[PDB]
Amino acid sequence: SMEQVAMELRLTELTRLLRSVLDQLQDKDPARIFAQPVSLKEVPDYLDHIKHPMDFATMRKRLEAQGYKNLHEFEEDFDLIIDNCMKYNARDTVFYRAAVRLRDQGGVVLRQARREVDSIG
Repeated sequence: SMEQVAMELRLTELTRLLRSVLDQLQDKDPARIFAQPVSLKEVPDYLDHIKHPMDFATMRKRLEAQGYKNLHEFEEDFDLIIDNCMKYNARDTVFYRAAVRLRDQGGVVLRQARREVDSIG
C-alpha cells in the first residue's frame, strides 16, 4: 500500500530529525562519559545496580535502525542515560556532575525539538 510508504516517509523524516537532535545532545558531553555502554568487564557488578543501561552509541544503533516510533521514546532513553548515572555514581563525582550538566543543557534542545515534532508533524 501507498499508505505504508507515506508512514515510512514520516518515520524516515523522524529518524532524520532525531539524528540531528542526538548530535546536539552528544555535543553536550565533550568528556564522552556517556558515549559507550558502561563496561561489564570493567564494572562487573553494574547490572546488579542498574537494570536498564543506556548510552549514546546504543541510542544511535536504534536510531539508524528506525527503532524510535516517536520523540517520547527517544527522550526516555536520554533520561535513562542521565538517571542511571546519577544513582550509580555519588554526588561528589565527575560522572554525576557531567550527568547534571547534560540534563540542564539537554532541556533546551529537547524543549525546541518537542516543537519541531508537533509543528512539522
